[PDB]
Amino acid sequence: GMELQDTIFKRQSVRKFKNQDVSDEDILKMIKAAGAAPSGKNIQNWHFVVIKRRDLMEKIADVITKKQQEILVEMDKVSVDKANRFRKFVKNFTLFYLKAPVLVLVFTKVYNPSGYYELELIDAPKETIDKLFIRNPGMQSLGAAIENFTLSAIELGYGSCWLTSQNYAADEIEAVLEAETGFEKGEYFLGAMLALGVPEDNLKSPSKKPVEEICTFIK
Amino acid sequence: GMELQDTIFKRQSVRKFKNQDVSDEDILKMIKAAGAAPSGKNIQNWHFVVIKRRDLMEKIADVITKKQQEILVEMDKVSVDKANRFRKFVKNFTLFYLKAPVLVLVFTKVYNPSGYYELELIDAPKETIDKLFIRNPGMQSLGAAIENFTLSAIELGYGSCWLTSQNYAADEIEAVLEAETGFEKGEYFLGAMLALGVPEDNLKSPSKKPVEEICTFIK
Ligand SMILES: Cc1cc2nc3c(=O)[nH]c(=O)nc-3n(C[C@H](O)[C@H](O)[C@H](O)COP(=O)(O)O)c2cc1C
Ligand SMILES: Cc1cc2nc3c(=O)[nH]c(=O)nc-3n(C[C@H](O)[C@H](O)[C@H](O)COP(=O)(O)O)c2cc1C
Ligand SMILES: [Cl-]
Ligand SMILES: [Cl-]
Repeated sequence: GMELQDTIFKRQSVRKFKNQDVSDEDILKMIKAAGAAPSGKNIQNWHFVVIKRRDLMEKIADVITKKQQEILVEMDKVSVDKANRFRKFVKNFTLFYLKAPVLVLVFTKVYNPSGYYELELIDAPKETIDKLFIRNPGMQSLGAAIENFTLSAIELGYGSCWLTSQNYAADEIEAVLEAETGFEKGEYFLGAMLALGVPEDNLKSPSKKPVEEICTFIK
Repeated sequence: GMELQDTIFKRQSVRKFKNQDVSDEDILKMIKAAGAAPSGKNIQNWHFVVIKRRDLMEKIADVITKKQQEILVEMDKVSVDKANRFRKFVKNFTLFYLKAPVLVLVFTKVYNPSGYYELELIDAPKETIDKLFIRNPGMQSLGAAIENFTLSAIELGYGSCWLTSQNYAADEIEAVLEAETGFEKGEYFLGAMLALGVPEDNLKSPSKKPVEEICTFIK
């Protein structure tokens, strides 16, 4: 096993991977850890789709690219500068996931949080109800589950990168998954993906805020 | 220290606390761990306000109650039973934090995710851009931080409950904090609270989904 703080401070966004496998049994451990995460009213708004199928990983890449190109055709009319930065960004911060042996699609569902049905019952303005979602407790919950998964990967000798940069193409990703596998998402939609494998060594991360910057102790 | 899985499977929502203090040094270790969480584009959209001052904790409770009562007097006109369910809910799942020695207010700020500025650039429909936020990557990031805090609390001999049920009164909570401490939130807003202490014995958690239900291995 591995001690908690060790895993926490070891954690990086892994974007380069060794040519080694990740066992289904180890992935299942990661998922059990995710499943034990806290969630708003125990909604447990998560479902992990584990993909090792190369052609499916590549088909998902292709749909991201198709959607990205549709956006780029319009961006080029406004600012080739901005369009070109987007071209580089998707390459380096989305499609790098093909470098890993495992792609995990994390599906989720909307959690209507405390206050929502109470305010709806009394015909509160939508503007008031919307304020509950600026701090989206449903996505806090998803993040707790994905962080449990992430730390457990590290304990088991692996590492990962969390991804939401694909989500302008989420509908298209869901569609190809369904065509290729018959997976039925129901009310769920894509929340995040994880690129998962054995990390290369000597990976880099940006500096973080000093702990004293991110807190205030009231005296 | 404590091994990761041991911490993950020890974690419960702690709503009853022993009469014992939490050291500032230990709380700082929790926040340092929180600050190591991944976040979209390294935004680190979190600030932890640590409160031990009893009168401020009570003042926060009173604005939660006052806001609750404004909702209740309208709910009673539609459904007294539903209003009664909300009365019980707020006692059991919100105002119990007063039972702990420490209240942490977790402030956060909006993260405009990938796709946002690109779609804005090309005057994409607001309804399209809104879809990025149904999986709010900023709040996924916040959840990752608060989970790191949560697990660290357990390793150090404490426990906590995560709260978002107060957030129909978030603005009012922020106003009390500001009025009583001088804290300047700037662009940040209340995301969650944590009730933090040495946990009571015999804590109960609800039944969870079986792991087979929360994953799919594509074959
Ligand atoms: C973002 C989020 C918000 C939550 N808000 C509350 C809350 O306001 N009050 C409460 O009593 N529990 C709250 N919880 C705890 C959940 O009720 C709890 O995690 C769930 O019932 C599972 O129970 P367990 O944590 O003991 O395993 C919250 C959890 C999450 C992650
Ligand atoms: C919800 C969220 C979404 C993220 N999306 C992406 C992404 O699409 N592409 C990527 O390369 N990294 C992504 N990341 C990783 C962050 O860029 C990374 O956590 C941050 O830069 C800090 O680097 P570190 O994780 O190595 O410490 C995401 C992280 C979070 C938590
Ligand atoms: Cl993003
Ligand atoms: Cl809530």
